[PDB]
Amino acid sequence: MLAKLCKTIYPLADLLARPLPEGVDPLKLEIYLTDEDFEFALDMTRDEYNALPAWKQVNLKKAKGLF
Repeated sequence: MLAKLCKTIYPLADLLARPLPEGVDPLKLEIYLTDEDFEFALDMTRDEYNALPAWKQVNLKKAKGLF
């Protein structure tokens, strides 16, 4: 568990507007959602936004209501 990092995404719904966990950071939701969640939450990818602008990428988050 220490040597390997288990990347687990939190249910977009449960966090998109529901008593979400803690691993889920509010300041930035795009860091805890996989392409699937990313696709339905931001319509982008962790590897897409990862390179795209920080504001433009955010521009979408607000559009969906994540950030």
